[PDB]
Amino acid sequence: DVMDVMNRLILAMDLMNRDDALRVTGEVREYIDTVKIGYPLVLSEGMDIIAEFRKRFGCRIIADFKVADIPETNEKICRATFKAGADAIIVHGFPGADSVRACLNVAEEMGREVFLLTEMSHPGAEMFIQGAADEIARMGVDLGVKNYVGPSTRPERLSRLREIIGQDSFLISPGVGAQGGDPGETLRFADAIIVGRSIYLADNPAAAAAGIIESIKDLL
Amino acid sequence: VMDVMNRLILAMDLMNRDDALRVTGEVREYIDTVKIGYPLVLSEGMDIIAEFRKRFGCRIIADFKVADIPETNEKICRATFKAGADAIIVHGFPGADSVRACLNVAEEMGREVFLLTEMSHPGAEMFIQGAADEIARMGVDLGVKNYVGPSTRPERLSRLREIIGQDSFLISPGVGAQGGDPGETLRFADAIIVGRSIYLADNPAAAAAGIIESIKDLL
Ligand SMILES: O=c1cnn([C@@H]2O[C@H](COP(=O)(O)O)[C@@H](O)[C@H]2O)c(=O)[nH]1
Ligand SMILES: O=c1cnn([C@@H]2O[C@H](COP(=O)(O)O)[C@@H](O)[C@H]2O)c(=O)[nH]1
Ligand SMILES: [Cl-]
Ligand SMILES: [Cl-]
Ligand SMILES: [Cl-]
Ligand SMILES: [Cl-]
Ligand SMILES: [Mg+2]
Ligand SMILES: [Mg+2]
Repeated sequence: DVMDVMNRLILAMDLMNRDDALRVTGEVREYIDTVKIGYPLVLSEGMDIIAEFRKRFGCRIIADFKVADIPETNEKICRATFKAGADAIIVHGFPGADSVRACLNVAEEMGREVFLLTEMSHPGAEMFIQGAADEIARMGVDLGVKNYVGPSTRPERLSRLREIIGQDSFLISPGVGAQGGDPGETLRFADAIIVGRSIYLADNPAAAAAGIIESIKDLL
Repeated sequence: VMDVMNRLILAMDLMNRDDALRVTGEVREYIDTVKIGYPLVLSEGMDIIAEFRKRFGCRIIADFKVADIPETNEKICRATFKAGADAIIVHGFPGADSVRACLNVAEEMGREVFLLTEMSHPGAEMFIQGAADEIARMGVDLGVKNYVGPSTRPERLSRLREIIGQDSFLISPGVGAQGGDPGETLRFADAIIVGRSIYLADNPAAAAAGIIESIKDLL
């Protein structure tokens, strides 16, 4: 009852040039059927980039927009994003339950999915987010959230998040490669890993993706 | 310090280009600063920012609630300033490195970062509020000079002003629709942000005029 992510690998396509983003995504298409598109690409090339990716590749689209506004604005952001063809959207939990519920309501109405970001993968996440993360996760469970994002860079924290959300929830995890998270270790807890720079900055992105997949072969 | 006409910033969150341009045009004599967010940008494209500057000459604050890792924050700020935004709103909750990433790009491109410390909606009480004073102190430590705090809790807005000092610039949303009072908010904030009370009004011009009339002794 979850999205079927090919090879447990999601491409974080954060190149800001349309031609480059299209080239690299095309090059790794045989390995990946799920692409995470964020604001670096969307603010550079427009929401029609989601359309273009759909048309060009057979890929699901997760809009990594880290939605973090008041409920009224969150609703509008989700509506615009799903209208453009995103399958799912990533939403911050730290602004509270009403802000998350606004996103869930739009997703329910529009037949799409919310991913709740609990803890983040970068060093600064330790300052405020980490201390709230278990409660944000528990809040997500109470709100009926089924999809979550947690940090590969902190295996102990990722393990705890998996415990809180349960085995049935879907968990994806960034911070793999460039930020130091290990693909295999991360897949102990996450359903899929998110990988950006390790793939898209490689001299041969296809070889990079193939290499990650070979390293996790027995987990597929 | 940014000089906001009438201490009033229009939150232009209409999602149609024609309506957004028409309504902004109707209130142009009252404002010179417009806050543009994702509702309009995701619906009409980042080119709308240059169009606002071409039509109105207004300052543009990009309310993008920037809340990613430092590397991604850098890219978001670069794309946003390339589109002609004068300033960007950044969440403090993701920590100091994420804020510093934004400050670096703003310095490079001659723009400003506004640090959002406490939000105006009820859910802000769950996690943000208890971190807000510390987020503000982090802003001070980082050399942030521009801040955003909640009209809906004037005691919290006053505390934010206390932390950042009189020299810092403070703008405040939640006025009107969310219940904040224009005059009370301006006791502590340099400028108020107003969206729906203006842009959903039967007569936006009269709405803006009315707000300004209510604070005329503060201008
Ligand atoms: O806690 C998080 C949440 N999201 N991302 C996003 O995941 C991707 C990671 O890419 P990378 O492999 O190049 O580090 C980027 O798009 C980044 O904004 C994180 O890195 N950490
Ligand atoms: O703590 C915050 C931060 N930002 N905003 C933004 O300020 C505007 C408020 O508009 P309104 O007057 O229509 O409520 C909207 O764009 C909203 O996303 C808030 O309302 N509260
Ligand atoms: Cl709201
Ligand atoms: Cl930090
Ligand atoms: Cl980073
Ligand atoms: Cl709430
Ligand atoms: Mg310079
Ligand atoms: Mg008055």
